[PDB]
Amino acid sequence: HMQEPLKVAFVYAGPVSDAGYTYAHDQGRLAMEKNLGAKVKSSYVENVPEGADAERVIRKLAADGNKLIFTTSFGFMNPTERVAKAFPNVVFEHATGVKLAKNLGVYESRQYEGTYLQGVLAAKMTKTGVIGFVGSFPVPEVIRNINAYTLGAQSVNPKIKTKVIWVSTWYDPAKERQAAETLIAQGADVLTQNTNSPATLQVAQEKGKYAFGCDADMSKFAPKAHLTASISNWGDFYTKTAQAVMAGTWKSEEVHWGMAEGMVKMAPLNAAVPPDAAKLFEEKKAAMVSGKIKPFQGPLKDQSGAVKVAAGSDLPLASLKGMNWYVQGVEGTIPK
Ligand SMILES: Nc1nc2[nH]cnc2c(=O)[nH]1
Ligand code: EMC
Repeated sequence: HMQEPLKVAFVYAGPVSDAGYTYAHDQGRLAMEKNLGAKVKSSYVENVPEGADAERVIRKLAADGNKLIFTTSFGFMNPTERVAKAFPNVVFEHATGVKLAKNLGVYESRQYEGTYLQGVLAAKMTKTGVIGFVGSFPVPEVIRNINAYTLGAQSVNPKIKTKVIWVSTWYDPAKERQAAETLIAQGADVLTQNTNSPATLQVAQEKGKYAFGCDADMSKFAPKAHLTASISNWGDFYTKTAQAVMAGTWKSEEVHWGMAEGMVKMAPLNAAVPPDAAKLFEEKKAAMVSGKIKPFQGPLKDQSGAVKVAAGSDLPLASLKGMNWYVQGVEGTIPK
């Protein structure tokens, strides 16, 4: 019945005060601490850059006696794989990665389920017929979200166009704000983002447009603009993983949880959403949870007109994992 506390560390690419992505991972850590109490001792490091700095931070946490380390950014993938080889008695969990080892697992959300529902609402609320996406880097997570936003919108209005702008960072509130201003200048009036700040929401509110929270309810930053949010609940996953390491049941695997598992939840609808739109949103949400609809159910074509998925089929897990193609109706912004 007696066992020393499990030392668990979290490595963040951003600040806990982003009120988005890192905030939600850190709420997951705090949920793990509440659920497991004295059986776990957690620590975290914020604002860890990619490459040599990340490797040095992850090594130091492994050297300090942490037995379970979560690296919560795509950009920590190669540093995590190198430190895992050097620390074969430490369990490593890497968010959104594709590299596994005996002591390295990977985990991610199916947030694109929520992004699909956002696109349904964006189609109902847009006046220009142009929706906007602030992207970080063209990795499969982000391209799945761009496509899911577009397909969700197209389920309501097949003529919808999605304009994408890239900021080449996950988190920079000044760059995110400039990117949101550019999308609105180029005719987008309902915005979503894969970056980590509420900057896009604040710009939407200032310009009288709409946007969506990402990873947390961001309505306090922009009560008029915030239609809803795709909330990320990491707490149950972090709890289960820490429990597995303590109990000796942990094994390397690829974990993907969505709305059915409670990792992805939608915030309440803005009062501006009319009853016809709200009703459709609740019906599609129920269908998403039950698996009666899937964001990448066929038929799908890419932007060259190639068939990716036939009607009555679903996109295979391999194509989801490596997604680097766009559906018809996705375009870039004019640069400068
Ligand atoms: N959404 C998202 N935000 C991040 N911020 C830093 N790394 C990531 C990542 O992998 N995904
Ligand atoms: C739109 C993906 Hg946070």
